[PDB]
Amino acid sequence: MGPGFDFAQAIMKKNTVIARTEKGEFTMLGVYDRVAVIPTHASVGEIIYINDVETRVLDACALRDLTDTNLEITIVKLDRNQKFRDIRHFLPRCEDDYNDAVLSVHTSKFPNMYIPVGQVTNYGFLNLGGTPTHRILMYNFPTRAGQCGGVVTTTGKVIGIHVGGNGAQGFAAMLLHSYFTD
Ligand SMILES: c1cn2cnnc2cn1
Repeated sequence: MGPGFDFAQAIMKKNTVIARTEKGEFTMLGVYDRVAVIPTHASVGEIIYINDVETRVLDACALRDLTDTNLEITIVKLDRNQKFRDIRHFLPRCEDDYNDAVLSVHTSKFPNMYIPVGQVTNYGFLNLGGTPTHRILMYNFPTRAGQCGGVVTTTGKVIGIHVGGNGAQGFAAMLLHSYFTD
């Protein structure tokens, strides 16, 4: 509808796949080469479905900060025959607050879904499903089940992936450039 939705659509149309695990269907962001991210609660194993194709997982790493606290981001390397557009230059370098973000989701249940979530707070600590979690972004939108893995963008930046909500607020795990150095 406007330039925020423009940037979000550009990311969805080239840098997402539908990931299925035994814990459900997730929006999955591809970052570069065969490397993607998904919420750690997706419980990625040795095999995953990518757009309904059986795919070997070459590596999966559940990130934690240097205090050994959950970040809720798993970095997955897929045995896929095709690379993702490199979007690492759209990742923030530092923890920050943002204005006027969009949450985008693409699953079988919620295809081509875009949500203007508004102002994003560097919330920090969250007890997420009973798990102490750091680097949490918060937005004041009543998100629901089906949206986990959804991409949080501003114009020109890919800032997080949706990992939970409390019925009134939604929560994303930050993406930082430093997670994807090679
Ligand atoms: C339950 C589950 N959720 C996932 N994302 N937001 C929510 C809210 N309530």
